Amino acid sequence: GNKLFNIAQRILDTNSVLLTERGDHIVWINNSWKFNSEEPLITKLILSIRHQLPKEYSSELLCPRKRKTVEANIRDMLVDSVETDTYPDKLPFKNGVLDLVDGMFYSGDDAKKYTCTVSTGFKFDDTKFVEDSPEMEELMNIINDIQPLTDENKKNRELYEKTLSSCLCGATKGCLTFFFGETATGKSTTKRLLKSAIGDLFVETGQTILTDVLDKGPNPFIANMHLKRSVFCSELPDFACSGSKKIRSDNIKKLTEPCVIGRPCFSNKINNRNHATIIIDTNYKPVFDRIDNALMRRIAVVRFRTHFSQPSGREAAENNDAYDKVKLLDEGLDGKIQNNRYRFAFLYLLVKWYKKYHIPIMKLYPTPEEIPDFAFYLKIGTLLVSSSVKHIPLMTDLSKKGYILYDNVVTLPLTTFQQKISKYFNSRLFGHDIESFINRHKKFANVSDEYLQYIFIEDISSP
Amino acid sequence: GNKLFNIAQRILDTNSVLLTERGDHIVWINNSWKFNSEEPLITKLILSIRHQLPKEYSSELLCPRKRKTVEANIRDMLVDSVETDTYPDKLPFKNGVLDLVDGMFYSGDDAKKYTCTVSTGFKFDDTKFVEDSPEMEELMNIINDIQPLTDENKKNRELYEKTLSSCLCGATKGCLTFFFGETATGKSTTKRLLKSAIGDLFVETGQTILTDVLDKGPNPFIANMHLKRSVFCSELPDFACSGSKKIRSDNIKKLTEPCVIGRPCFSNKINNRNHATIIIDTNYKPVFDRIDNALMRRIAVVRFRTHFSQPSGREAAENNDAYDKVKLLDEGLDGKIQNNRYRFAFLYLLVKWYKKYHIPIMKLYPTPEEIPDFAFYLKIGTLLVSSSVKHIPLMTDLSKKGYILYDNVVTLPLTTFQQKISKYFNSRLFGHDIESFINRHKKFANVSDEYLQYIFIEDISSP
Ligand SMILES: Nc1ncnc2c1ncn2[C@@H]1O[C@H](COP(=O)(O)OP(=O)(O)NP(=O)(O)O)[C@@H](O)[C@H]1O
Ligand SMILES: Nc1ncnc2c1ncn2[C@@H]1O[C@H](COP(=O)(O)OP(=O)(O)NP(=O)(O)O)[C@@H](O)[C@H]1O
Ligand SMILES: [Mg+2]
Ligand SMILES: [Mg+2]
Repeated sequence: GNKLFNIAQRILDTNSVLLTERGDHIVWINNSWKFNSEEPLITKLILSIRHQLPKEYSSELLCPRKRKTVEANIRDMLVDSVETDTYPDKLPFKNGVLDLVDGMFYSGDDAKKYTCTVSTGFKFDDTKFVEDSPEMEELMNIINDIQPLTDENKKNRELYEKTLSSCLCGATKGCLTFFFGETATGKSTTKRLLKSAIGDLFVETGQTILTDVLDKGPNPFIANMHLKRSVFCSELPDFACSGSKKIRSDNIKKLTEPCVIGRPCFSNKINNRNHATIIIDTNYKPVFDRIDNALMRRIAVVRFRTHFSQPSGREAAENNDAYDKVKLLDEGLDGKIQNNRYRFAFLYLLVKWYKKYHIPIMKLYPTPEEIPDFAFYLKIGTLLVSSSVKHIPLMTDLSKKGYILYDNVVTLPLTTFQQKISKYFNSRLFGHDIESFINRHKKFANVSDEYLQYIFIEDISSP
Repeated sequence: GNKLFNIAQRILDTNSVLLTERGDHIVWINNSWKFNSEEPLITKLILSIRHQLPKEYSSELLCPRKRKTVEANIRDMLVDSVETDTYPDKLPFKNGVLDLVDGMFYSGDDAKKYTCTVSTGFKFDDTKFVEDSPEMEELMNIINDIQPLTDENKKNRELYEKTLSSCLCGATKGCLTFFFGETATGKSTTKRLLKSAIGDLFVETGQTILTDVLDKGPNPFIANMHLKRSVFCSELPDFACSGSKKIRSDNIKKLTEPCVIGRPCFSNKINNRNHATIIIDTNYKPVFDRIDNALMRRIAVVRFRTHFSQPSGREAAENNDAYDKVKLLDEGLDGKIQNNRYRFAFLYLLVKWYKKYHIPIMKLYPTPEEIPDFAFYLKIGTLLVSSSVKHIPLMTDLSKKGYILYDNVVTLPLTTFQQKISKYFNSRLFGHDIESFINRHKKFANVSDEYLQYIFIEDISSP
């Protein structure tokens, strides 16, 4: 017997309550998986689901005490945990799940299988998710004005589209992108459009995650990034002025891993799942404490070169090398965006771009040619090679050059290498990094008399 | 006769609820010892073990109030504590225990004897724990790519295999291992493979456990590594920048200890059992504040020297001496590893290596010669010998060599020692270390004090 135990068993047989690996219960209400840390929603689920039970059972669930008894039975019933958020190509809305590969929208038992514990926070509309509309035409004009379709902007616009499209995938991304451009160029407009499109999957944090350490004490700025599809940081503190802390390369490397280590206040959970595209919006180039290949593998840059100005400053801005086009500023555009006018138009654009750029594998690739800091470390790699075994027999002309054969390897001493490099670089501006490279790759081959085991490709190229 | 007291006694007779020396109740549900400080599982167990009881006793357990009464009876019954996690060669799975010495898998009462309060978190498949498989061929190819089977890499690969297989032991490990290499060499791939293989017996922490003081206040980052069999802190912040604290030698010595002192938020337990093997993957060699013989006994290094590159960067990779072999990157490997494809193939490989390298006592040995910092102190020991009475009958020819005598002890003056060491050292970089050596071994003799009672091996051999 025990009517209430029978009710709890019947409710548990529908798989509407689940226990997660973080020790919180997720309930299936209103075509969505919901959970709350301080107020569980099990009684909410019971009261909502009373309509699916026999008449003799439904009238019992109208009493809070009996609902609490059923909740206790269910809590005792749930023993084992389940894994959630395992499908990267599904976009969850408050009333269903959108398939990014097919385009089909699922609700009910079809959307139940994909245990997505996050959502955009608003309902999906099949009527406004169309390709042709005045909203779509306005949005296409705005996008084409922000990033023109000229041949000199093709790769940059493709990178723009790829970065914006990746904000739909629930997986780990391997690059950090920089939206760089001068004032009034559409960067914050793009950010607000994306926020309107993807809703609660979009989060904004501070420069602390880039500048300070991440373990330290409690860090809600890192703890809030759990399972978010897009993270935005803004207003990079230009480091030309003194007192500014440089960006940490280890922070960049840790923000790429699939698990980020950090904890909130009054909590012991120290591991967060990383599903986010991290975008930094700035008008100044970034500088890092140290530069290496690992850092150079994880940075991409998108440029904004269109200025929207009043007629007062049109002539002044038309004589600036920082802009490739000047347009007329729109006054009501920010309010129109705030009213979620282009939400579904931009969603349709994002899904189309996702299909376009998502061949069987979609990956983010770096652009190290856009950062002035990497210039020396790129030119050095273009001018020198490491002395391998395959250069031993040719040591005659190399000894004419100045190379010496020690320990059966060809090497180059201090001063000769210094002047050979100074012939290729500038001593006034490229000094500190030259000394840093010399100290980094220095090797004392014998007792004193240090040397580098590096050969210029020009010496072998031109005998 | 108090049916509920009889039920509580009958449940206690089956030995399914135990009290631990940490003051927590562990229950045996679904072939596993489980506990949760926030939500006790005693009522879950009471509901679970109800078909074993007689028919009249079973029906009484369908009420939460009666289950709570039985739980109160059990809590009053349990007075004495027991010891858990004692067997080091048993691997606990969610549905049993794998015997590492024999390979047998025990389920039920056979696995109940080993009070293993930790688990991998997933069930054990006997169909996938096989030698032949497409997954096994793919995994063998991947591992052979990451660590080549050449004789120039034989010892390094053996160290690799030993360190990985030591993650299955439930004992304490007295060595810290560094995974050192350049970018795109397979360190994170190895970390992800091990994480998928051993599941929940794996925690990733921050760099505070290496850089800061462990005691301080609360420290979840060190209270979370209790009975974990692998700790995988990552991305040291290239201490050569000098903008951050170096590694702490006392922190290393405390981490190679059977118990670690550290307290989480709330709670009152400050000692944590150390079953973990700590691995750190970095692009830079470690540097420590103080170097001594106690530190050199607890550090080993595995080096990664295979590059996985794009075709556009293949040539620049082939021209680098930091790599020994360049191969083509695979796009889908990250997703395949994330999908737990090689979960049991790697487990079989690890058990095979465990049986291989577990000569009845398995220990982790250090590799000091792999650390550039230890070079000075290492080859000082091959040059200098502490003075002893057996070197007394050489004073005449030693004075011809320049050695002085003081109270029947051979001694060399400060300037003489400096100028004789100058034959074996340079000045620019070794000055700090030579001053450190002189001041640390500065005894009292000759001119009042400040003389060194050491003898060079060269002058020992030469009469
Ligand atoms: N396509 C467009 N056509 C006309 N006006 C536009 C268009 N896009 C944006 N605007 C307007 O131009 C303004 C430019 O501001 P904003 O979008 O913030 O550029 P910004 O790069 O963020 N400036 P800043 O952040 O200081 O570097 C917007 O606030 C709009 O009012
Ligand atoms: N055997 C393999 N064959 C082909 N590709 C591989 C293989 N093993 C790993 N890869 C891929 O090659 C890349 C190497 O990355 P990763 O494993 O992170 O090396 P890494 O040393 O951690 N890079 P870094 O952290 O910057 O030093 C990844 O995209 C892997 O998926
Ligand atoms: Mg802005
Ligand atoms: Mg890595």
